Amino acid sequence: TQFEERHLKFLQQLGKGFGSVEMCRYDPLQDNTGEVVAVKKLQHSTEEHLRDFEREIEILKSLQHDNIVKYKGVCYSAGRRNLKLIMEYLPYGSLRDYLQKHKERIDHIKLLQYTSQICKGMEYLGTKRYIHRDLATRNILVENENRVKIGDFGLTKVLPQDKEYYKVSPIFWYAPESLTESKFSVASDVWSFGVVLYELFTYIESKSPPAEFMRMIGNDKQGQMIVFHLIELLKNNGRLPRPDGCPDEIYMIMTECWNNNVNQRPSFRDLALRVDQIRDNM
Ligand SMILES: Cc1ccc(Cl)cc1-c1c(C(N)=O)cc(-c2ccnc(Nc3ccc(N4CCN(C)CC4)cc3)n2)n1C
Repeated sequence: TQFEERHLKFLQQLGKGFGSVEMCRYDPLQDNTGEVVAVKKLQHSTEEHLRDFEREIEILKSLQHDNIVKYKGVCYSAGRRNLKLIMEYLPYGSLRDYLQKHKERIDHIKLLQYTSQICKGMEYLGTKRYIHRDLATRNILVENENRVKIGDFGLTKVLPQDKEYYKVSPIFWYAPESLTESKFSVASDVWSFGVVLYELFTYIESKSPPAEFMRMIGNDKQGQMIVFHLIELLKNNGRLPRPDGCPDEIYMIMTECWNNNVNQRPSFRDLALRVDQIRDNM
């Protein structure tokens, strides 16, 4: 849980954005062995960036579930004047990258297994009153061809005790009330989950949510005019189309997640049971 900087050895850069993640080996016996881990760092520790990184760490440390990336600890580097987060290393990277690269390692059985696993991770988040706010396949990590886990808790908020929403952008995954009122909730996570289910069945092909919504809106639109047209389109029932080859019953689940009426969206528990019944009945 506390990792010494002198024993954390660099293996590979894994991603860069606010921060970056590297693969490292933790080798305290200095003999070229040790566990392989993923290390997240800031790229600026301001009063605010660091408070928020600390909150992200506390959030991840508080979670223990099969479909959530495992917290391992922190490293206080630069002679204890910097902070890095230590997580397990998942070899196949983001689900967005994995689907696009390994397009037939993957069939609909695997897609519905990943869908189930994401729903169960989100059920677990709900028990802690955590709203993820950035559910997308870029933020889901692949352990192996049968197991994915939710990552990136950088945007996650904790519901106040007496409220069912938090008022606070990946606009093409946002629910309409998040666009118009900055309101996030379990129900807006279910809206974003419907977009993740759409991303899975497009296999990450010109079919991405930004590409398809910009085609609907007008490809030439720029700046706030995009947001104005995306809000007006969503409020009057404009939706992403059914992906090629997607079963109607899986499109129905996306459609029900994308309800403008916040209280009529299904829960993650409803979704996991429905998806697993679909899996078990085929
Ligand atoms: C995915 C990602 C993109 C950009 C940035 Cl800044 C960070 C991350 C990220 C996060 C995160 N968002 O907190 C967590 C991780 C993470 C955690 C545990 N394991 C891994 N494994 C992993 C990550 C990426 C890969 N790649 C596989 C394909 N090549 C093209 C790119 C890198 C392979 C393995 N990543 N990553 C890479």
